[PDB]
Order: sequence, then structure tokens, then C-alpha cells
Amino acid sequence: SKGPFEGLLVIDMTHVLNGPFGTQLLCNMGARVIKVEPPGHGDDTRTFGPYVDGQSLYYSFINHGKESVVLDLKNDHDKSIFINMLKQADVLAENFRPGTMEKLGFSWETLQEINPRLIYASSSGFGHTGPLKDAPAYDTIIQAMSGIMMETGYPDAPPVRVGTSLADLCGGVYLFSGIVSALYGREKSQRGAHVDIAMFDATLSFLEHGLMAYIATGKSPQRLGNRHPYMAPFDVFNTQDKPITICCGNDKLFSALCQALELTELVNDPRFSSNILRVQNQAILKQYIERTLKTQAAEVWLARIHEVGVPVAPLLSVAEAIKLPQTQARNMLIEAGGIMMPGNPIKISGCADPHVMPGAATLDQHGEQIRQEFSS
Amino acid sequence: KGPFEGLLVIDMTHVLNGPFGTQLLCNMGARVIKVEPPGHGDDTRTFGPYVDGQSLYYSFINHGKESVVLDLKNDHDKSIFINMLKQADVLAENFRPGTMEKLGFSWETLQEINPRLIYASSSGFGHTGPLKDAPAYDTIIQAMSGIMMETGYPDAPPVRVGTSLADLCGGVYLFSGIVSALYGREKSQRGAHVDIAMFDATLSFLEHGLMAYIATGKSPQRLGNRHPYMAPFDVFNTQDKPITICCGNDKLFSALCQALELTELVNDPRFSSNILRVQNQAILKQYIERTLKTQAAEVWLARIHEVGVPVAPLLSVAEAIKLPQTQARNMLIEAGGIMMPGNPIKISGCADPHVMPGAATLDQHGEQIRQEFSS
Repeated sequence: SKGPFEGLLVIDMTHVLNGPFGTQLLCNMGARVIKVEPPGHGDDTRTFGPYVDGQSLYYSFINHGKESVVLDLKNDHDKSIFINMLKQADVLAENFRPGTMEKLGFSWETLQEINPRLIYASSSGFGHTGPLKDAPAYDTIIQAMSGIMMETGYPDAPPVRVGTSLADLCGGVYLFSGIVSALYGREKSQRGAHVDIAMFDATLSFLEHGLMAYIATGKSPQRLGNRHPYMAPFDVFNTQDKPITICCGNDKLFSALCQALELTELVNDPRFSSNILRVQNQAILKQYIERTLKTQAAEVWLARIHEVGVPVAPLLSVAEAIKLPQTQARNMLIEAGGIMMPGNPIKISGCADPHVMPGAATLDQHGEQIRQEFSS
Repeated sequence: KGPFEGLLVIDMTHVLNGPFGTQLLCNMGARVIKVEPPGHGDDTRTFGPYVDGQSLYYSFINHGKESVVLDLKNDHDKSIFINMLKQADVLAENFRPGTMEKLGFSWETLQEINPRLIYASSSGFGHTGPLKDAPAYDTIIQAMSGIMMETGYPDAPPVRVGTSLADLCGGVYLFSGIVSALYGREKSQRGAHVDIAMFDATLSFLEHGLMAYIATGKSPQRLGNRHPYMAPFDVFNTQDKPITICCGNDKLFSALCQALELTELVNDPRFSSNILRVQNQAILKQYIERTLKTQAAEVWLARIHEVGVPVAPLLSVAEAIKLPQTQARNMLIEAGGIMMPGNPIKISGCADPHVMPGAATLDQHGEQIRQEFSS
């Protein structure tokens, strides 16, 4: 089977990262996705680095399998075509600044009149409501205002961005989530709804410990770096060559670790005998640990620590991560349009998950046939 | 009150990854019955910090879920648990792979207990692959996925992202996977097995990190706060606290130079284009901060917004949740007296109240539920 959304029509006006990441998932799991791109260069990601064979890897990664037609909604003929699309469509998705779609003549209220069964999915930095709805909201801006920058990095170091476009991506997955939720709900109600996702809201929901601690203690930010707030030794540690993470969450495990490091004297040491004590005295404990670790390469410790049954792992680069046998076992690296790119992490039995997939479309590639299809 | 009204979720998930997914279902109308081990309950009940008796960690991600204790090794309970499954729409668990099977509940067995049942599992590496039975806390996943290596200032050691990203990713993927299967079932009239890996989930969030590698063979990238293709597009210090300036074209750069009284930079051959500003970003940043350090951040936010250049303060979590925008989006709700994050999925026509039912004490619904499902 080609997925649970096979037979759905998505009219996709999304661009950049936040919107298209969400719609890619719908396409991954069966839905027909027609990318409506504006005149000019089209979707902004066609002009994004990096490039392979003159073609943006950025566009390809998050638009593979999506058809492409250039439409100009300022033109009445094109507008007529777009409306015919909407009448056949289940989902209209866009991540323009709030108000953009309304000014082209497509408020949520007008959309309902066009198609009562149409799901309207919106994604933006702050959502379509609130005092900050019209404010600029790049991923970096959202990361800054959400608190995640100040929660991130070594405690004495300056605040730093998460190593990826977290706000955009959170918005994307919640966009996809909201859409499917609406599709399920529509099934009984027989009416569409407006899914309105904010990148800012999305990022707030990923704060976890940063917010919990504040609500209870009044301290903010936390800034814990690599170490766990409530367990120790549970942190990133250096070795002779390269760092590893040791996650030692209880007394039984601490004893095992000490055995493997030949630090058995620390097990009943009054500084380290219980977990709460090890958390309290984590710094001095780490000094003991890294002094022993520095005498052997990481690969030696991975063997010795794992042997005694303590959770441990190397710090890998993206390159190393995608080359792991596990990645290939999970089909998380696919080939689409002859390009290697990340796969679909949502695995559902009875749904095909091909390693080879249809590639991304060139600009207005399907424009001729699509214009014919929806002209009337 | 939401699209999932009328659904029954049997929830055996614990810690963060699994419950984050089911909390979303509960938020949007599903009846979620949390099945906890007798005595200890969900591990998060004994996670700090504590407020008025309850664990904040538990309450944040389990508010509105009913609580029953059951021992699936005990026959009387296993029988009640089975009656639950025959009426359930979804069974969710985030144990280690094989655990649910060893208790007598393979996907195969589950299928013939209730052919319509959606079985959903979240784990460190999924239920398939050579690393399926490997230890996989959030920190281990971040380390092995490449995200730690991508995170932090360029010449600084690798660092975890400031949250449990792997668990949360798997969480939302678990939720979205469940609801996808539910839509599918509405035509197929049959259940399916949703199988999410925190590792797969995290890899899908690598973005520019993985693209750049595929393109150039270099890895990691480590760019810190700086955009790879636009300048000045970075975090900058002021007299008191940092801000971010996100200036992506020449028109904006001219406007920004006006606000900072650095008009001489506009036609400077080092900064005349975006490509040149990226090449010479370091020295450009030095010029910018020398000016910025003369005024407090509030002053600069005003001056730079005035000329239409995207700018923002770096805020603590404390300041973020107090913004009027947060209140406008109902992202800080109260459940059982405790302030906590709201639901980012806003759907028109679906209720989104500020006051929600609080977390359940252990076995709180146990007597009434065990009656309800004894047969």
C-alpha cells in the first residue's frame, strides 16, 4: 500500500522550510501534493545552498514527489484555475506571513464558502493571532525569543542556537499533525477547519526541563550543558582521543561503571554513594572519571563500559550517523531523483517504504498538464 | 471538544517520549487511560521537581489522563487489561523492544485480540535493526545522531541541545503516526502497527547539517548562531544583553547601517553585497558590536525595528512564557493548579480552554476502571 493518505489532494503553497517540511510528510504517506509556486524564481529554496548539479539540495530534500505548477493569483485566469483546484482539494496549505492569503482574496471565511470540506492549514512564526502575528519571525528569531538559545550551550559559555532549524521543524511537524487531526475529525463532521500553527508555540512545547524547573524554582535559565539535571554520572566525558557519553542513572550502574574504570573506591565514598550525592558533587566526580578516561582511546572504553552493562555511546558526526547499519535498516536514507536524502521516520505496517522514490520537480514541471486538468 | 472525542487510548507509555505523544491525543478529546505499575507508577512520578505533592515532570505530560495500576503478570489484571484492548482504539507503549511481547502481547497476538486496534510503539532505535535492544536515553540519541556535533560555537566542544530533542521528536512523530493510522483505519476498518524510532526522528531534524555533508563531504559544520548564506545574520552583544539581527539583503543592510550610524559600510567594497558580507562577516560583526555596546538592548530593538530590519531579544524561558503573545495563543494553561505548556495545534471549532483537568494521582481511577472493564 502507498500510504493512508492515498486519494487526498493537497494544494501546497508553502515555501522555505517550515511549511514544506510538513507537506512532505503528507506526500511521503500517499497524498497527491501540488506545489503552487509564484512567478519568478518560485519557492525560495530553489535559490538556497547547497547545490548539486546546479540544483538546490535544499529544495530537493523537502519537496521530492511534489508536482510543480507556477500560478499567479493576481491574474484572473490563474485565479480561476486555483479556485477549481480548491473545489477538488482536501487541504490548502501555506506559510506566508499572516494576512497574505486574505489580500489575494482567500480569507478562511471565503475558503469555507468555496469548499465546506476544505482543510486550511496555516504555518507562521507566531500564528494568525496575537500582538506579534505580523512580526518578522525567522527560525533564529524564534529560537531567541522562545528561550531555547539561553537553555543551550555550556553553562558559563554564551547562549547559542540549536544546531538546526528547530523552530521551523517543530512548526513543520505540528503542521502535519494538525492536518491529519483535522482530516480524521472531518470524516465524521464532514467539514474542514483552519489549522493554525505557530513556530513560537511549537518551540515553547519543546522546552521540557527548562520550563519545569522555572515554574517550580523561579530560576531561569538553567543552562546544564551536557549533564542530566537529576542523575549522575550522566553527562558527556572526554577520553584520550574523542568524547563519549556515559549515562549512569542509578546506584547499581554506578558500581558497574566504577568497576570498569577501576575506581571501585568511589562506590562507597561519602561523596558519591547515592545518586543525589553524585548529582550534588558531579563536578569532582567528573574530574575522577576524566582522569581515568584520558588514558585510553574512546573505542576501548566503549567496549569496557558496555561490557559491564552501563549505557554508553560515542559522539558521532552527521556523516557517521547516516552510515550506521541501523540507518540503512530503518531506511532513513533514501534515494530520490538520484539524490541521497533523509527518509520517513513514521513507520506503519502495511504501508510501503521504498528506498527509491520519485525525485523533486523542476520549476513548473507539471504546469502544462495541471492547467489543463483544472481549467473550466 | 476535539477530533478524537469518542476514542479510547490504552496508554502504557512512561518517562517523556511516549507520554508526550499520548498527551496530545488527550488534549484533543481522546479518553486516555494510563496503565501504570503498582507501587511506583510511571517513573516520572518520582522525577523532580516537586510542587504541592506532585511531580512537575509527571503533571506536565500526563494531565487529563486517567490512572490505573495493573500487573500484567497477575492473571486477574491481565484479564481486565485484555477487556480494555477489545474496546480500545489505540494501545501505546514505549518499553524496550520485546518487553510487550514477553508479557504475552506480540503485534500478532494483539491483532487477533482486536483487529481494529492501533498498536503504537516508541523506542530509542525502533523495533527493527541491529541497535534495537541498545540503551537509548535522549542524550545517547543526540550523541549518535550528529546533532551534538552540529551544536555550539564553532571552536567549542560539542554540546547537547538545551532540551530532550530526541524524545520530543519521537513524541510528535508518535502522535502524528497514530493519527495517520487512525485516518487510514477509517477506510480500511483495520488497525496497524505504528513503529517510531527516536533515532530516525532525530535524523529527520538534521536539516542543513546533512544537506551540507551530502553536498561537500564535510561534517560536522558547526556554524553557531550564524546563518551560512546571509550576513549580517547572527547573534550580537549590546551594552547589557544579546540580540539577533537577521539581515538578508542589500536593502535591509542599508537600512540597518542607517540605524547604527554605519552608513560608510553600505558602499564599502568589503560589504557591498550579501556574498561579500558573508565572506567578511567576522570583521563586520566587530564593527556592529563596537556600535551596539554603546546602548542597551531595548534601545537597539527600537532603532532597528523602526527601519524595518528583523530583530529580536534573546529571552530566558521565564521571559518567553510571560510575553503577551504566549497568553494570546493560550500556550500557558493551568491544569490542577499547575501552570504548564499548552497545545500548539490550534484547530478552528475545537475547544482550547485555559483551565484543564490536572494530573491523576496513582490508581486514582483504578477502582472505577477495574469495575468498568471486568468481564
